[PDB]
Amino acid sequence: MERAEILGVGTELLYGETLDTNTAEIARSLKPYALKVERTLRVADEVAPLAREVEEAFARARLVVLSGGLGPTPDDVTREAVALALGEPLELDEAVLGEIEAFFRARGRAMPEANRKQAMRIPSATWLKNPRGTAPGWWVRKGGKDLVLLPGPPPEWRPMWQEVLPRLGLPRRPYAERVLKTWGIGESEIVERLGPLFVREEEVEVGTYPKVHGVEVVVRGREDRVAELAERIKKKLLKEVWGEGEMTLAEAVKRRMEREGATLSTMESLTGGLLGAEITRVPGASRFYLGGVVSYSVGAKARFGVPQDLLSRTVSAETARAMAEAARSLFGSTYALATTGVAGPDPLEGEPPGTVYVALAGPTGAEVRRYRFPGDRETVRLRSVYAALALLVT
Amino acid sequence: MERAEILGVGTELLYGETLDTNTAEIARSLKPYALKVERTLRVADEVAPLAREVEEAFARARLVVLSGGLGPTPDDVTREAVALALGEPLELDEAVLGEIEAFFRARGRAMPEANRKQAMRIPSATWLKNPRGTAPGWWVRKGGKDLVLLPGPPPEWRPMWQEVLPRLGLPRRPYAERVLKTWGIGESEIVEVEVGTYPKVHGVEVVVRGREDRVAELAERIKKKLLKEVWGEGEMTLAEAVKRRMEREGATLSTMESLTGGLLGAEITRVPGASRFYLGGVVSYSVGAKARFGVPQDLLSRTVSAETARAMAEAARSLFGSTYALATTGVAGPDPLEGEPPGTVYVALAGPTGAEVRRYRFPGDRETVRLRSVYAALALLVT
Ligand SMILES: Nc1ncnc2c1ncn2[C@@H]1O[C@H](COP(=O)(O)O)[C@@H](O)[C@H]1O
Ligand code: NA
Repeated sequence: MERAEILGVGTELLYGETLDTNTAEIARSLKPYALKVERTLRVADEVAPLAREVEEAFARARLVVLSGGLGPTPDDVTREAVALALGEPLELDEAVLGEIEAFFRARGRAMPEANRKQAMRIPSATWLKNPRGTAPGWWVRKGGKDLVLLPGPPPEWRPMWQEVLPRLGLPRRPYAERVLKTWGIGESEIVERLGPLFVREEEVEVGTYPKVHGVEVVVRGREDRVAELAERIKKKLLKEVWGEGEMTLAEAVKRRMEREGATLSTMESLTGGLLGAEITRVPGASRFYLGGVVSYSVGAKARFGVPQDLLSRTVSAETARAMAEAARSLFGSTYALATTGVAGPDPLEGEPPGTVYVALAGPTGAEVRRYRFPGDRETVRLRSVYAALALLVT
Repeated sequence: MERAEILGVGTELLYGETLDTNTAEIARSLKPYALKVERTLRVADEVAPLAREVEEAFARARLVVLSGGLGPTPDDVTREAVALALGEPLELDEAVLGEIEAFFRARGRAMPEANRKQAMRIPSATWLKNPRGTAPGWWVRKGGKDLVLLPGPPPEWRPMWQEVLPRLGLPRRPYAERVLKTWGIGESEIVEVEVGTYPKVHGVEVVVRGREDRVAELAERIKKKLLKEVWGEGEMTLAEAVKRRMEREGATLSTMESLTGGLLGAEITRVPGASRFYLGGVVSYSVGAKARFGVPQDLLSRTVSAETARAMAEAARSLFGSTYALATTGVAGPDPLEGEPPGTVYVALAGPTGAEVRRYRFPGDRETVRLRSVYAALALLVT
């Protein structure tokens, strides 16, 4: 399987002064094609290094897609670099220059001399029309290979790319991907439960991505092999998979509440409101979520019903259950979730950072789960939120 | 000027399933040093290609920094690829294994076989300790060059990187950045070494950057020109400004929130030491909850109003007995409410001398309006 190389041009992309979403979007557009994307580059606006990267990319690939640096400034050097990389000279296309002149004239302005540059193409390039911008793109076919220059701005390049992509004659491959979202199982256990199902092959592959909301397992590749291998994987992880594709834990909790005709409330310590924030992120939350309290001080804990006998061990399963039952009674909700524990950086009640209890109380009783989360303060906070949400969708 | 090469490892990065901020962040951290950054890479999780890219980056660079693929799975292959690229074998280090085992034991777990691979290193490598996981990093000093392997999650590598970066012995250059954080004034009106303005949910930042001498002089004159609009600098956040006021006065704080849903309480408590002043809050997300915690009946049908914001602030302050109390109410989106558009927001502060309310009309989607609402509330106390 041959390579596609993707290069976003622009010094600002290197430093994140412009966020490079171009190279990823292009990469995702290549999914239906039997090409391998091994890497993406972001390259500075400098002719020699850029020329070097293009030549190398071209030498190893069936397709090279470049984005950006097609402006009129001295910092816009992509055309020169491609020219240098492929050993062809730039040529003024008088006709294109007229269209560039027209662009400015339509806006009541003479064409700046700088913009003359934008009507240069090498002999191997045909033009790609940009009715949205001054810079027309290129399509270079050479050596049985394709190279495509696109302007930076997405609204300029997206229609251009959509048009030319099916014209390149890239080989197709029926492609699928499956995303499984788990909770409460770490990477190593997934490894063990999967064993040989954790495939890494040219036709299909299985990857894991640990998030604050749990480990995502993605199977991707040939449609046939993805379908059956992802179903096997789902079987092995059945009780820990709470969602697929776009599903979020918040949205999952919402579906359950709506299915049941049930309501929810919360009582939070260490997460400080972040669980309510996350529940209320999804439009339509007011249909089930009655509200909540943040019991950050000892006095607030007492005020909202934590028993006095537990105020010296608020970081406990006992307190967590009491908090959840208290919220349920206080809000009159069908369900209630509680969070208590040690965010970091310091210990609390002699317990170390990451020590977290989450609880759910409902019509048939209450239940508690204990966690020792690694990570800094903000990480521990976030995991606690998802841990609490996970009690409802297990 | 020698090169710095920077690779983020992760197939999910190529596709932007997770957006690569690591390589950019590391690049910015390198500005005070006399190294050239010509390109950055994202590489798929595959040993052969990854080893090729590492071999090539190391050949051409004074410094190579890799971020990602130090988990225990068959899709974590950065250690193997670096070992391949540098021609060295992976060797299990008994001591680090003992630490990994202890890490799991404290969590009440037996150490899984798979994690053993994480205590593996090449002879030329030194460990960079990871008090935040079981994957510690590497620092290879070899032929006068440096290669640093870092874990992927920023909460994890940042402290490792902050710590190792001065130890690398890179040549310095006098570069600096000063960030001035304003509230309640647009870019345009601000308009009226290099200076830039960056609109954020917490207000417009004015960044001055370039040669440290020039940066410091010019940014003091910019701070002069915007004296009354600047609420903080550098790392300062509104929540931390609020914390400094509460501490100075020995005062307390509480909140009652509707549209923000708990995000204001979240943001206040993000800052360590928040429990010295923050007593707690109510998320009054239903009419029943508003009533029960002290909002008058007469106001319950009209939530998008200055009167409601006032009453919530007062209700919270009475409920918790705090010196000050903040409230948020209004329309997050995507739907209008009470004939008011998304982004119509009232924030309130109740304190010893009474209450004040500010109305905003915020652009942005639901999450953006929530966030700006949080900062608008905090800003009542510190602007
Ligand atoms: N790799 C990229 N990803 C996302 N947006 C980009 C990229 N490169 C350029 N842009 C956008 O297009 C603009 C650059 O304009 P130009 O100088 O005409 O390429 C930037 O200001 C961004 O708005
Ligand atoms: Na109990």
